Amino acid sequence: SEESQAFQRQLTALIGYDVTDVSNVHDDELEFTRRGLVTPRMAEVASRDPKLYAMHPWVTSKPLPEYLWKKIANNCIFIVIHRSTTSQTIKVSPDDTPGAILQSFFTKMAKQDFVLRVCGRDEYLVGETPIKNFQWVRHCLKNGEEIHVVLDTPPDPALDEVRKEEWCDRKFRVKIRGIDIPVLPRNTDLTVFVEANIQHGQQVLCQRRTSPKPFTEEVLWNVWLEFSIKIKDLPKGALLNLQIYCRLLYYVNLLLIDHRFLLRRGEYVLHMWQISGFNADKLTSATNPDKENSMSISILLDNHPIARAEMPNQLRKQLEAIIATDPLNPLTAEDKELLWHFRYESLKHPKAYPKLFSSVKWGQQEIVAKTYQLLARREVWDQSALDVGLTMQLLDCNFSDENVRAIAVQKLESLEDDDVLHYLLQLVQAVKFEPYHDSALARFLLKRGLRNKRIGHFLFWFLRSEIAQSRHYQQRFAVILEAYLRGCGTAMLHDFTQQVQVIEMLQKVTLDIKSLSAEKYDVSSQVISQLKQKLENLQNSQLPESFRVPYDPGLKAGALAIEKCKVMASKKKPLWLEFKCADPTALSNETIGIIFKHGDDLRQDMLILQILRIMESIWETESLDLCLLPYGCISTGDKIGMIEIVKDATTIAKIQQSTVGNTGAFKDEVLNHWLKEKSPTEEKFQAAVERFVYSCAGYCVATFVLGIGDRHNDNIMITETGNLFHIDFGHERVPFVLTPDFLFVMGTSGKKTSPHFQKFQDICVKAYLALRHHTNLLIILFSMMLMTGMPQLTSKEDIEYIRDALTVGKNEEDAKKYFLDQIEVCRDKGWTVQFNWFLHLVL
Ligand SMILES: CC(=O)Nc1nc2ccc(-c3cccnc3)cc2s1
Repeated sequence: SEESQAFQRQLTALIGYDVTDVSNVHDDELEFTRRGLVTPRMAEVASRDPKLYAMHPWVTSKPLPEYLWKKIANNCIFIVIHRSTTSQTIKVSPDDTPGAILQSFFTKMAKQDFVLRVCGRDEYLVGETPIKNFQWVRHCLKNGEEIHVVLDTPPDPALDEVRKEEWCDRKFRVKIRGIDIPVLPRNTDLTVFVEANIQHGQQVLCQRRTSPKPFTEEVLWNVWLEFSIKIKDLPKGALLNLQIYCRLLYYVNLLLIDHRFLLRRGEYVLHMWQISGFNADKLTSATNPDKENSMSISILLDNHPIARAEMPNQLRKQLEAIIATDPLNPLTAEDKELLWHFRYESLKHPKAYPKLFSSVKWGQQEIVAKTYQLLARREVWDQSALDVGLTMQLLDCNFSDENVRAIAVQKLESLEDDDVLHYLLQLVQAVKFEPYHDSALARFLLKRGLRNKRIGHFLFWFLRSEIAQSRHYQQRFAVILEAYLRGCGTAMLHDFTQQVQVIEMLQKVTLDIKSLSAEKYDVSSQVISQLKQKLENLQNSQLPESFRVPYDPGLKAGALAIEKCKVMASKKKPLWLEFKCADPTALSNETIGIIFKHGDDLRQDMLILQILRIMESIWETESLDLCLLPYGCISTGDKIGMIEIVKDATTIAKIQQSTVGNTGAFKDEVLNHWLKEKSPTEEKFQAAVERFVYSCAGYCVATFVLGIGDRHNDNIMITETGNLFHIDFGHERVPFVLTPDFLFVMGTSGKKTSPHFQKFQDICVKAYLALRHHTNLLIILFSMMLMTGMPQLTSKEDIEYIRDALTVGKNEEDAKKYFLDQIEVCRDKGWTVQFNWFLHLVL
């Protein structure tokens, strides 16, 4: 039984999709995968320290930066400790441990075991880490902030308790019987044929078509298409890709070799995906669950089992020329056969791996074997330092082989929870490229999620995000998610439960409000009024008393501050919500401010924000800080999600509107005035000016490399302390935004120089040449971003932007100049591109 199912109904409302359902399946791959993950799960559930799991200490092993050592002028750090409005300050060494620090306290007070939680967060300072390595601590230092801690007792591991569990040499050929659609598109008489590709990691190996026929709602061919590929030549994870043209309207896929290593036999009636108008949605083994409206195709398979010399000088240089080449530079036939003939020489350079493994004729049995023999002698790979860029490329859509991919996942095992979180989003998106539902990478995510509540928490939302918004992959992900929830342990099952209730109630309210204000620039009296009452109505006897904040799980949100909630003034009508801090030990009475928005796809934003963090940590490796401000954002459902409200901030546009705010007259001098009146001292002003030169610069480089640099004033923001930040990534040109008003804060005006500009240029160019040290990583991330998170993208030119941006294949000198010019374009255009948004109101 009875409470195996109530549970299962619980798991289904948390997941947001029913995995036990089998209405959309033509084999048993998902259920097998549900069976398959019990053990990896139970393994990690069995092997985890109950205590440390309950306290999820957030820790890093990275060096403390130069800029944060400069924040410690005494080899000594302050830490206020409280019990019940009684508290003392302790002078502590950066290398002191929480345990050790508890020795130095027990003396001071009194003349059994407790723990150091952070005042106002479900965060802890525990475990054998020197405090200098707890993330909360580094964050306090960076922002000029006092470390406040309360002395309470551990959380009880019982609360995590997991519920106990209860469970031939023939050429290949394929019979096209035909297609069926209840209702035809456009309606005139065009032309229709079927295309049947045998694919492997986007390599097309062989291809046959049918004779075309007129597009009638039922078309019949009854033809064998004989490929030349031999059955024995077919490689695991090969896809029979079936497509319809009249041109490309529909596609569906079928794994020729199933999760048991059996050739696929029998009749099939696949409901096909319809195009819109390259992209990860094109790869899915899933069929369209919409049986009533979708085009469908009918087929038959009936075809069983299966599971040196010294290299000369001037070719070495061609080989090396190739290996050095970036991830997006294409390989020639010539290239590919070079790599292959010298596969053993290539095997020594881990950088060569992606290129080498795409010089493999995967449609030849013998070659694969030699390739598997090649993988056997994996000494140099196993031993190399972990390179994420390189690891990630082997997980992209170019690699379908399970053992190539698995060595990449081998290298990720050595990542610490700190780095998993950096790449988690991108690793979840890369499940989309796995031929099978059960994969080394899917198990890795599972395993790293269960090991650590912070990874588990984000794993839940990231996966739920995709389940709710993609039919192409909701089945797969729903299976991985189910597997997570069965090991995460009852505390969390209750946490997630609270969270789902909240963000479903609030989405109702978000959408009901959009209804009332048609568009009409003004947000009405009646409008805000109805907001309040709905919120009053929800708080009254339904909403959870409290809940974790999805984009920062340390924070527990209390009641809604109904007075402060409102509707924002966009064409979309996002909610502005503020909640009380549910933690009574909180250092403040400062509300938690969340924004709910429907209208842009928030997955794009998540992805962009996450590259931003990556770019921040890349800057940590050269002791740089550009004070980026990647606010929280969790994509929750269909074109909808939540956003972190940054406190004490306004729009550039609005600082322009204050003094002028005309129809578009922009003034050079206002930004600097705004800061002064929002700086009490004149010291804190120059700090704002400082913060701004870094934040401006950071956002100039980042935004440019990503090609999201021509933005409007309104979608750029500044905090009252100089911290600048772009928002709204969902949504004559300019490379980036360095307007005359930014420039005026840098003591400069329409072609001259000055100290703070000399600084700005110094940082940009450094920031720039740095990111280029990580070219391959960024290229891989961006290219993955597009394929898994955008519309349809040109599998050359949309993607090929960034490599021209990072000015690939260039000496440092050139590239610095290249950037400097870009600044000079924004100096030439001044306000002109800014100006131009409006003017087109009628264009
Ligand atoms: C005080 C205040 O209004 N702060 C704000 N912070 C943010 C951060 C992000 C976004 C945002 C909104 C939509 C899409 N993307 C980001 C809006 C605000 S308002």
